Amino acid sequence: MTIVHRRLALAIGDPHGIGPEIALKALQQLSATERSLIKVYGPWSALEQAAQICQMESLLQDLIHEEAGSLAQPVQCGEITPQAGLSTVQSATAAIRACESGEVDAVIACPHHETAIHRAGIAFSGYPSLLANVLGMNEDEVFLMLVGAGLRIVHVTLHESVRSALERLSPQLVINAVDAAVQTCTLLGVPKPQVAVFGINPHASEFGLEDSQITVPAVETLRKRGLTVDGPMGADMVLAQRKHDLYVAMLHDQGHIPIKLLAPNGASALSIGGRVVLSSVGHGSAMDIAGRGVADATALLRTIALLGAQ
Amino acid sequence: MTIVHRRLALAIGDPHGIGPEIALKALQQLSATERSLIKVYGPWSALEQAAQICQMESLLQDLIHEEAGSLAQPVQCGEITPQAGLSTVQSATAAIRACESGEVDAVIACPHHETAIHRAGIAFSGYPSLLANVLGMNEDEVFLMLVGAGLRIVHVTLHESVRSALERLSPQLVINAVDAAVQTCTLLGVPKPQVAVFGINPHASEGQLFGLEDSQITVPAVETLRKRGLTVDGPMGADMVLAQRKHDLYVAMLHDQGHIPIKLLAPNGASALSIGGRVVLSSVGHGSAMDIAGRGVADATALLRTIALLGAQP
Ligand SMILES: NC(=O)c1ccc[n+]([C@@H]2O[C@H](COP(=O)([O-])OP(=O)(O)OC[C@H]3O[C@@H](n4cnc5c(N)ncnc54)[C@H](O)[C@@H]3O)[C@@H](O)[C@H]2O)c1
Ligand SMILES: [Cl-]
Ligand code: NA
Ligand SMILES: [Zn+2]
Ligand SMILES: [Zn+2]
Repeated sequence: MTIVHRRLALAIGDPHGIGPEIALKALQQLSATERSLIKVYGPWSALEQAAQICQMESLLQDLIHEEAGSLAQPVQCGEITPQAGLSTVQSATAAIRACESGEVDAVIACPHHETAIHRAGIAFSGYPSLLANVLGMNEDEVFLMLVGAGLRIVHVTLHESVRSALERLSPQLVINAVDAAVQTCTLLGVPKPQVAVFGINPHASEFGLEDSQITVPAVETLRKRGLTVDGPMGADMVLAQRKHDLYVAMLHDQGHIPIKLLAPNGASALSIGGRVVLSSVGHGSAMDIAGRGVADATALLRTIALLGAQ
Repeated sequence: MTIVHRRLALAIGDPHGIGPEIALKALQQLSATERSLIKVYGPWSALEQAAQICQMESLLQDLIHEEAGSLAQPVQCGEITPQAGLSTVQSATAAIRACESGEVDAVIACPHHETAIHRAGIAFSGYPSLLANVLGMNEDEVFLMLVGAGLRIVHVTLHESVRSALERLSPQLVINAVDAAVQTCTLLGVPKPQVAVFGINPHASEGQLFGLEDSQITVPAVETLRKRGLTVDGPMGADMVLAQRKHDLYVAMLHDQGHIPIKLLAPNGASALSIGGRVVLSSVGHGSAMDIAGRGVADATALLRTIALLGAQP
C-alpha cells in the first residue's frame, strides 16, 4: 500500500519532543520511493539523536533533509527550552516557504510545545496565524478546515466571540473561504466537490437578515463561477443528509461539534492560505516520553495518507 | 414487558391526519394495564373512523377518553380544513390542562397540520408557544429539550437570529432553562443529573480572550446553580464537552449548538420535549401525512418510542 503520491514537507517540530522520533518511525514504514517524496525540515542533530535511541541510524542516509532550526547546544530530550521553541518555528517556516515556492505540494508539522515558543519571545496562537505571518497575509485570509470521519468543514471565522464573527462576515469572506477549501479538496483527491454552505441563523433564516445579506449572494456568485453549491441551509439538516464533500461553517462551534463527535481521535486540522496546505498531527510533544522510544507514528501516518492522496 | 409506568395524556392531533390511527395502533401494542394509564384527548368521531378502518373497534370500548375538539361534520381523511385545525388545538389544550391540574404526568401530541391551524385563524408557531399560551406564561419561560441517542440537550434560546439570541441571554434565563430541564430529567428516569453548560463563545470565551459574554452570563449562572446545590460543570466549549460524553444533560445557548449533535447521532430517533411549569409535552417526530391518512398503513413506531421515553420508570 503506497500512501504518498506527491511531494510533501515534514517539519519535525520541537526537537526536544517526540516529533523527531515519530518522523523517523513514519518514514521507516514507507517504501524508498515514498521516502524520496518527503523532505524533512529540522535540525539534523535531533534526527541523529532519535535515530540512535530507536536504532534507526541506517535510515538517515535515505532521508531527504534540509537544515532548519539549527541548535547551538546538544539536544536535551524532555526539556522545555526557548532554543527548542525557536527551532520549531524555523523548521515550520522553512517547510511553509518550500510549499509557497512550489517545491512541495503540502506541509505537515510534527508536535510543537507552546511554552517553548512563548519563552523564545515568539507570538504563536496556532498554525493559521503562523501560516498567515510567514506568507505575509492577514489572519482573515487563512482558513481552518477540519477533516474527520468523511466530513470536511471549512470555517469562515474561528476563535473570536460570536458577535465579533457576525460583524466580520461578508459575502467576500465566505467566497474566499470556499475558494481556498475547494483548491484544498483537489489536493485531498476530490476534483469536483459538492459544497454545502451553512446558514448563520437557524434554518438559514427562512429569523434575521444576515443570510440574505451574506450567504445567499455568496452562493449565487460561486454558482455563477461554475461551482456546485447548495445553501444556505440549516447546519443540522444538511450534515444529516451526507450528500456533500465540503461544508462551509460560518462559526467555530458549527464546524467543531460534528468533527469532535464523530472523530474523537481521527481528526485532521488543515490550515489553508495561498497555495499552502499545512496539517498538524493532532497531538502534543509528549515531553514525559521524549527520548524514551515509546512514541507511535500512527497519527503522523494518517496525516500523510490524507495529504498524500491519489 | 412494560413501557408505561406513569399516567400520560395523548392528544390525537389533526383528526383528518394519521394521528387518530397511530394512537389506536400504539394502544393496541400495549397491555391492558398500560392502556389504562393513557388518557386520549380528541373527537370520538375520528377515533371511531380510524378504529373501523383498522378493525380495532373492540379496543375503543377499553379506551380512557375525554371529548375535545369535537367536529361538526364527518371526518374527511386527507383533507386540510379549518375545523380540523381548531380540533387539533382544542385536543392539545385539553391534554395540557390535564397535566397542569395533575391528572396526568406528561403529554404527547400527535401530528398537527400548520395550514389547518392557520386557516382556523389561530396563531401557532410550535408547541412551546402553545404551551406558554395555555399555561399563561411568556414564551421565554418555556424551553425545548431534544432527546436522542443518550443525549439530552435543553436550549436556552431557540428559533431566532443569533444576534437576537445573544441580546436576550441573561444569567436568569440560563438558570430557568436548567431548572426546567432538571425536573424533566427526573421524569425521564434520571433524577439528580450531571449537567454541562455550553459556552456562548468558542472555548467558553477562554476567560475573556474571545468576548465578555460568558463571564457576564454563563459563569454567574453556574455559580448560582452550584450554590443552590446542583451538580453543574462549565461553561465549557460545546465541542469539547459533547465529545467527552460524561453528562446526562447539556445546556445549549443557541439553536445550532444543540440541534447539530442530535441530528448527527439520532437522524431519526430524536424527541422534542416542550417544558413549561410542571408540564412536559412531546411531539411525535413526523407530520400528519395527509397523503396516507385513512388508508390504514401508518406506522406507530415513533409514537411508541415517545411513549417509552415519557413513560419511563422513576
Ligand atoms: N406538522 C406539520 O407542520 C405538517 C404536517 C403535515 C404536513 N405538513 C406540510 O407538508 C410538508 C410535509 O409534511 P408530511 O406530512 O409529508 O410529513 P414528514 O415530512 O414529517 O414525513 C415525510 C412523509 O413520510 C410519511 N410519513 C410520516 N410519518 C409517517 C408514519 N408515521 N407512517 C407512515 N408514513 C409516514 C408521509 O407520507 C410524509 O408525508 C411540510 O413541509 C408542510 O408544509 C406539515
Ligand atoms: Cl522532495
Ligand atoms: Na504559555
Ligand atoms: Zn478552537
Ligand atoms: Zn428547529
